[PDB]
Amino acid sequence: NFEELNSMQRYSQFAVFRAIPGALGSDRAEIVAQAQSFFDGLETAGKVEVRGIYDLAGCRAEADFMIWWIAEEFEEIQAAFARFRRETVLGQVSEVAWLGNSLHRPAEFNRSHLPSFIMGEIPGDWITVYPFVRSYDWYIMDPQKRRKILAEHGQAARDFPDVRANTVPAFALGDYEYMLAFEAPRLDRIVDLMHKMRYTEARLHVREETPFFTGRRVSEVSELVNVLPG
Amino acid sequence: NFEELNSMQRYSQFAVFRAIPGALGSDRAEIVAQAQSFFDGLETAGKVEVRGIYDLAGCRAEADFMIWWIAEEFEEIQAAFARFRRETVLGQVSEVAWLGNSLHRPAEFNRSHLPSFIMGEIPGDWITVYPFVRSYDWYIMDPQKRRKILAEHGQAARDFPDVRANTVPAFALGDYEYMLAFEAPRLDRIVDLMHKMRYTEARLHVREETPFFTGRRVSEVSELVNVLPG
Amino acid sequence: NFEELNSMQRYSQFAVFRAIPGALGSDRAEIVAQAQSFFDGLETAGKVEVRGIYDLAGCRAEADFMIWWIAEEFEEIQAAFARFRRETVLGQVSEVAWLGNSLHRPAEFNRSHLPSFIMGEIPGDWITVYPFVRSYDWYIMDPQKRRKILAEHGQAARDFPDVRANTVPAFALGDYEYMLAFEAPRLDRIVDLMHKMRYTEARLHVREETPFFTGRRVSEVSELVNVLPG
Amino acid sequence: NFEELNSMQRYSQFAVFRAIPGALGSDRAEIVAQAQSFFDGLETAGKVEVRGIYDLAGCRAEADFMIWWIAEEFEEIQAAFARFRRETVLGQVSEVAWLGNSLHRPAEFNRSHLPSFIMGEIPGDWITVYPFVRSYDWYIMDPQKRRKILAEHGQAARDFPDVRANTVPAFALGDYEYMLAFEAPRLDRIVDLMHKMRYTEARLHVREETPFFTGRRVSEVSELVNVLPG
Amino acid sequence: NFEELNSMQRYSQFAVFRAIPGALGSDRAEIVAQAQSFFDGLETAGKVEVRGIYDLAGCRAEADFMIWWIAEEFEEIQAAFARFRRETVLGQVSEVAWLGNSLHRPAEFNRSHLPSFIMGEIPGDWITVYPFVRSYDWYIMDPQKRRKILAEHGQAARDFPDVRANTVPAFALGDYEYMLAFEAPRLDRIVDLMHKMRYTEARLHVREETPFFTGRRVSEVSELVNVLPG
Ligand code: FEC
Ligand code: FEC
Ligand code: FEC
Ligand code: FEC
Ligand code: FEC
Repeated sequence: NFEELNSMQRYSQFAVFRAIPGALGSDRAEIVAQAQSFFDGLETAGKVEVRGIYDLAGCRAEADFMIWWIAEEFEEIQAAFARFRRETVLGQVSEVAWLGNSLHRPAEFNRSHLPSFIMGEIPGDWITVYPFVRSYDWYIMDPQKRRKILAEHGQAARDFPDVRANTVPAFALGDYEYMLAFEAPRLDRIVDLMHKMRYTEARLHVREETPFFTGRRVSEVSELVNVLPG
Repeated sequence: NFEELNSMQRYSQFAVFRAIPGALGSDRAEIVAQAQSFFDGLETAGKVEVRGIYDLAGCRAEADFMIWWIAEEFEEIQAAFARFRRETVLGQVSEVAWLGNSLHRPAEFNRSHLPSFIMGEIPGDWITVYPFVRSYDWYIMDPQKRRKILAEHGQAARDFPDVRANTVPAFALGDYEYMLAFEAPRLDRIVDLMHKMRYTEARLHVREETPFFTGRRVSEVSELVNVLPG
Repeated sequence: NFEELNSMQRYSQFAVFRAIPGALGSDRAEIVAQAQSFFDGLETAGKVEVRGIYDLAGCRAEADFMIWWIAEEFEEIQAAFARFRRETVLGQVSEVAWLGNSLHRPAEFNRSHLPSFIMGEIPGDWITVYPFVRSYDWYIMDPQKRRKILAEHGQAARDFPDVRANTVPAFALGDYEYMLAFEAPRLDRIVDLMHKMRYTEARLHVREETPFFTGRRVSEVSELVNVLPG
Repeated sequence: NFEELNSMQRYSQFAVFRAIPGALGSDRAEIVAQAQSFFDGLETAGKVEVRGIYDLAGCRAEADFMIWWIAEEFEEIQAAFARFRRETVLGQVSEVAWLGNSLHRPAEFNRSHLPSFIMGEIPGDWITVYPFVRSYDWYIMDPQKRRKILAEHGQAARDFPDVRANTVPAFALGDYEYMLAFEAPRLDRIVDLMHKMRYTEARLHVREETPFFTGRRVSEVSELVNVLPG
Repeated sequence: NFEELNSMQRYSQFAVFRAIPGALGSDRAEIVAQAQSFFDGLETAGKVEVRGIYDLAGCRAEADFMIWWIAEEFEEIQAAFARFRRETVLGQVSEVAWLGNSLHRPAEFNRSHLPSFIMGEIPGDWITVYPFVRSYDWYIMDPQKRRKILAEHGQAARDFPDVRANTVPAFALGDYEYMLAFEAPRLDRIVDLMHKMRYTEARLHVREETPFFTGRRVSEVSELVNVLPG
């Protein structure tokens, strides 16, 4: 099944939204009821798996919450994404802020490196996601040297096994090359990990890694809706 | 044929639009029939060729659908684009997000390399479109050096003959040097072509290649109007 | 007369406007008349010369049409510019998208390179306008090296005598160094010229050259107002 | 006690807000009371410490005031932030401009350097806040060279002991690597510190340090509320 | 007195506003009366010196007029800037586009160089304003090499004594290092000065110098308010 985990087809999308001030109002029970119904429908249809919903309040301006859903076919995420904005009031009073799309593929050298979500691990309580673009010369570099740099890079994170990684290619799914998501039970551990990873030779082959989206996984839509601005 | 295909004048435009939340309303039957009537007119007139309409739902924020159409004269694309915005409710309740214009020309060295749309090939079910800007030294470079880089570049895509390429100059038709479009029966094949094309010396002569637009070709206007947000 | 031309004082402005969807409507005859009446008063006063009005439909998002007008003193352009927005409906229902200002000066080495509008040449049916910023090391370069670079640059355009050039300084009149406009009877002639001009050593001393505005010169106001979105 | 401060966990957020014209109005006695009462709540709950509220009028377009508050847990900053926008009129008539989050950590080589707020010092009357991002080769630089570079960096600031420094890591809490705040009783001593600090080898390892936020600490909510635009 | 001129403390701000179409209207007589009254109160108060009001119509999109005022303390500019926005109808129907703040300081090597406003010279009828940022290596450069580079810089400007300079530090007051303003009786003399300064070695140590704001000093508020779009 290790071969099946590498040959698996899974599209992953991070859908970031911002709240429109003055749109939600103070009465939100129907919005909550209609929204939880939509997600109940996704779950029983068995096609789009919602890994988490995250309260992004306080991370950045122009972003409030985010959905992380996965599916075998991208056209499934298109329809769920479209139906959310079209047939739910929460989707009609939310603006789309940023979309991070990716597709699982095996690693170039160490095929034991698999995304946390590919392996069915339990999602972390805290998350940070952001895109990634490598240097222009990265992929044509001597494969022996690139393999050496990626080994020092994996070895530099040995002290953070509580932080689960998700590196997923994103070519042609947007303006980026990879899509990154890191889950942990505590935010301060993610911060510490990013700091340590700066001490690697791979940092000399980086072109872009913004924007960042950092938030807490909520247990149910009501926990998130009731927080948003009015 | 290959000389007349190289010599023919064809302009090509990718018209990307963004839905205005709240403008479409829930009753769209008349809006669909009117839009279909507009496209049927273009066909019978036989001046502007619509290669495809694409649902971009979930690709990026601030974009929803796209029109790809072609004409021998550019002012006929101007008139169809302006008429679409002016005389159809769909175009009235849509916002222009981005325009990618190009004009067909023969390749520098290999004159058997022609866009898939120039060769009359059936359009693919999935598409990614993005503009392109080479490095400043690309064209003044030793011509035989460029020749060699483009040949290796071409060989790196030998295993993706199901992905059909459209590389069209765009000088002075916008902010870009080339308009790129790649169509295929499956989206995953485009992601993997882009990933493979990173292993080329030509990646050292790239200045810009965003924004990306990726979507699914719809069989009819109605299929698209229905997924858009109200 | 030749040194008389190099000594002239002329300011040139490209005023690009963007239509406000929903602000115009379908009864545009009076709007067209007040607009025509305004441009008649300018020519009557004989201080501001309108070289052409241009339909940019389909060129880029957030731009619809452009005015090119010239005057000996810049304050006369400010007046015509502010009166157009203040005292004509077409100006009250349009947004300023971009302004490109310049002031004619003689060339550094070749005093017989003069802008087309300074030579009084008939304006072209198709135009492309964009700003220009040279590399930081351009002007402190050896004058003889820079002189040779400009001479080879000029020679690369020998085969496009139907494309007339306006290369005008713009220092301190905005964010750029030069303002460029290229007039031709056919758009493809402008595209082919720019592609050819890439094969010059002058491309290694370039810092900026966007945004581009390309369009067709209209015979009369009505021709433009009837294309815009209602 | 320095060992206990280094090991302290403290989250810090700068919440920059911009006023909405025509939203606040002329009568504000009730907004200042509801607002003053909100901050009174945080005081009792003893979870979120407001280090200062700053009047940013005149610093930059699209920013008017700022809140600097600290919490042991970032979830507490999330709730406080979300409650302000949701449960006070001041937060409902303002929009979020920019957010600067950080987490206090011990320094690399000199463990006696601690943020001025970790030291419990008194907030300066004037402040400048801005993010920071080092060069890509900074942390993988030979540690002795970095130690020395930061030593010179420290000696170069001996002239300004009256400006208190807060340098806090910000990895994964946004688009930046560090969050910087500099507190002083006079604004001009901050300006001179930035000017003097330009003369350091550290400046050769900088990638980004904008946007800046500079303003005056207010002694109570009323005075800030009353300078804002109606 | 020159030593007092180098030791004098003076804050300078360029406050750029943007008219709101539809917000001014036609009957602007009480508007101008109220704005002239506010500026007259400023002169009587004697703390904030208005150096000029500038008509920026036609320079750039999204900018219409500019105020240049000076004060010994920056708190007094905050007060007038806020009071203008909050209490004068003009400030209420204008948007803040950009703010340029600086603080007068002595020159590094030649203390005879002083801004034109610090010496009390009559303001010029035309102006160009823009921020400036030097290269990262500029201040750590060998002082004698920077002394020589600045001396040649100054000598390049000798052909333009009619163009008066105001180069003022802007560290910590925004996103820039210097705030530049050049006043002259003719606009074409400002363009020719910029063009000539390009022939200097200091140009190899530049990072940012945009945006520009170029306009005409008006005699009285009335002269400007009548130009604005309704
Ligand atoms: C964080 C973070 C970034 C982005 C920040 C940065 O650039 O430092 C980051 C960047 C990337 C990027 C691109 C890739 C894509 C590969 C490439 O071709 O560039 C990429 C891919 C890989 N990462 Fe990665 N990462 N990464 C971790 C976290 C981060 N990683 C942690 C933790 C571990 C260690 C734990 C684990 O293996 O599960 C780890 C290891 C790997 C391995 C396997 C290592 C091995 O071969 O031994 C592969 C493959
Ligand atoms: C994808 C993709 C990109 C953008 C990504 C990248 O930059 O790597 C991409 C980039 C460019 C760019 C610019 C140009 C413009 C020419 C230049 O001066 O740069 C450009 C133009 C050409 N491409 Fe290109 N491409 N490209 C393919 C797909 C992609 N291509 C595939 C597939 C094939 C192979 C199959 C085909 O012939 O159709 C292929 C080959 C060519 C040939 C013919 C080479 C030959 O002599 O063999 C020419 C000419
Ligand atoms: C197109 C185009 C650009 C921008 C695109 C590019 O960078 O390739 C372009 C860029 C620039 C720029 C800056 C300048 C300003 C000079 C400098 O100091 O940078 C600038 C100025 C000059 N151009 Fe220029 N151009 N340019 C033509 C078209 C383009 N030109 C064509 C055509 C001809 C030849 C036809 C004619 O003169 O009628 C031509 C010749 C000149 C001459 C005369 C040289 C001579 O022959 O000795 C001068 C001076
Ligand atoms: C202002 C300013 C900047 C941003 C501008 C710049 O780039 O110059 C600035 C930049 C940074 C940055 C990143 C860091 C993060 C460390 C690193 O890995 O880069 C960073 C961190 C440190 N700074 Fe820093 N600064 N800084 C001061 C003010 C500024 N500082 C003043 C004042 C003093 C001296 C007074 C004091 O706080 O005790 C001072 C000293 C330190 C020390 C302790 C020095 C020592 O070991 O000798 C550390 C650690
Ligand atoms: C215009 C213009 C720019 C921006 C364009 C450019 O980058 O070339 C411009 C750029 C800068 C910049 C930064 C600084 C800040 C100092 C530094 O470290 O960069 C800066 C500061 C100085 N400027 Fe400057 N300028 N500048 C003039 C106009 C311009 N200047 C004119 C005119 C004169 C001629 C003096 C006169 O008024 O009598 C002149 C001379 C000086 C002197 C005096 C040097 C001396 O000792 O001889 C100092 C100090």
